[PDB]
Amino acid sequence: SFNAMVVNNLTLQIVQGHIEWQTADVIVNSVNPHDITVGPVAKSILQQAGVEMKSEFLATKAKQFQRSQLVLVTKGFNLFCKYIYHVLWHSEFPKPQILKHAMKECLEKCIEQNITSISFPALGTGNMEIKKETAAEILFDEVLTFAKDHVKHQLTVKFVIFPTDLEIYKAFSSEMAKRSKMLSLNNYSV
Ligand SMILES: Nc1ncnc2c1ncn2[C@@H]1O[C@H](COP(=O)(O)OP(=O)(O)OC[C@H]2O[C@@H](O)[C@H](O)[C@@H]2O)[C@@H](O)[C@H]1O
Repeated sequence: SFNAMVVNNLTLQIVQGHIEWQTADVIVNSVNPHDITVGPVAKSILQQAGVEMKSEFLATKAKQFQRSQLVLVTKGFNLFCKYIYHVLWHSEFPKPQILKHAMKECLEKCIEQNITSISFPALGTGNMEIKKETAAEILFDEVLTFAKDHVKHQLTVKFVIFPTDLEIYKAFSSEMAKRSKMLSLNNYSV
């Protein structure tokens, strides 16, 4: 069994744990921009970051928010991270399409803000009801695009699967196995 792969300058690991207890430069949240207190990832991150993060979210939303915005950045506050990238769900468009755009944008922001590590939950797989295999294929696709198109930018990416979401874990681990075999990647068990 394995839970990590290395491709070019990118390390990808699947972790069973809590997104809000990660240590990384960036931790990714998943919210309704009109109420960041709804949803288990959202509540998890908010309670751990603290109420000051919500204040900053709201103030940044007032300055920046528009229909085109898919990712809003705040500081990490009491989280063990520099920034939180809040993925914003606020349209009627197909959720896998939104996911793909939001994933690419989070990774592109890693260049802009010179980020060395980023930890994602299984975005879209809860309230947004994206099929586990679809979510896995999109997340892997965008990470591998990054690894090829931004080859000089070292990055450690973690996909953090809630401990009891075993079916999601298995879908992500199956995807890792498929990509690793095809690309002859070296795998690790941590
Ligand atoms: N603390 C946690 N750490 C890691 N993963 C978690 C945690 N809590 C929940 N998860 C998992 O994260 C995934 C995403 O679930 P949601 O939090 O429901 O988020 P998502 O499916 O992306 O939908 C976001 C939507 O829900 C609310 O934020 C709001 O309505 C927003 O638009 C699911 O697999 C869920 O079980």
